[PDB]
Amino acid sequence: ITGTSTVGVGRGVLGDQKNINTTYSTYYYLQDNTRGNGIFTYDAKYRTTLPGSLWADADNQFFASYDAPAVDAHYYAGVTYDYYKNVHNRLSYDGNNAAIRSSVHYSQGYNNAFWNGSQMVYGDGDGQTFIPLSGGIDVVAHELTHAVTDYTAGLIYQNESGAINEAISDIFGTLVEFYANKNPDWEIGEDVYTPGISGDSLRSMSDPAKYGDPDHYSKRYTGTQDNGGVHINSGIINKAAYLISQGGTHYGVSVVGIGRDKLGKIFYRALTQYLTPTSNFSQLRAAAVQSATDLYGSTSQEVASVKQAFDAVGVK
Ligand SMILES: [Ca+2]
Ligand SMILES: [Ca+2]
Ligand SMILES: [Ca+2]
Ligand SMILES: [Ca+2]
Ligand SMILES: [Zn+2]
Repeated sequence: ITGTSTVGVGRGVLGDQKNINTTYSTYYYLQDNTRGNGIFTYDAKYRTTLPGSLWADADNQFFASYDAPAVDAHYYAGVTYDYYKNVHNRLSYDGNNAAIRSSVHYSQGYNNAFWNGSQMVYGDGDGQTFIPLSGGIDVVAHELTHAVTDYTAGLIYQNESGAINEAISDIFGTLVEFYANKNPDWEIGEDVYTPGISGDSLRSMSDPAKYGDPDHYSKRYTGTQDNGGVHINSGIINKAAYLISQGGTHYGVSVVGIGRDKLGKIFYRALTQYLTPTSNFSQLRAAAVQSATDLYGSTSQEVASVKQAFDAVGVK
């Protein structure tokens, strides 16, 4: 909408106070004019018609319980925007400052969030398995990263290219988490998962096996469920990514960690310059080695660490 940029205040899903960029025109809308061609957040009002209505508030204060998922979807989209712009010089998900649109209050007791080709969509959870999913910055950035992938490599959402697609989202989801520096970890979804149980999550990058996911190629899932295991076999790549960043010894193979920023630069370069819609795991390894070469040189520690990491997860 047309109006004037203002700054509202509210509380997110976890009860934390934050400022948000809004737009005034009779009401105050969740429309952030400070990033690209705008960040826009919508109310799906418990239904599944999208995007729903642009979020409007009478007083620019967003402390109602119903407000909290909107507050975080809006805020964490901006954090994710900032990550990609400041760290990777990428302007929004298409690289040309496309408007980032999100809808919250999607459906009833909906235990999931997703990018639907055009926008972000967040359920409120059923309150047992999940609370509103926009509460999790890694969830927000994971899903926004699918838009980035769709506009770059375009990894098909099935089998190995699909699992790479998933891993890429968990990797940058995690790096955004660290970027914001609020209780960062290498697990996914912990902030909005099972409010009655502490210490768990949907997935773990550092030990995928903690939630039944493979951490080696020889353990990969090869059935037809989950589009050929995209959220399962992602563990193998996530493991490799963890090892490149933090290092360790996995099934006897030692990896010297190079840190998150370099992991981020190598995988960003791989995603945007070498990967393709049908890339398999072995092709990901080569893209990663080639990217670290570009960035650090053939003889760098960095290149060596990348090869060690993929060796460690059985990917040649
Ligand atoms: Ca209000
Ligand atoms: Ca965390
Ligand atoms: Ca996390
Ligand atoms: Ca939990
Ligand atoms: Zn995903």
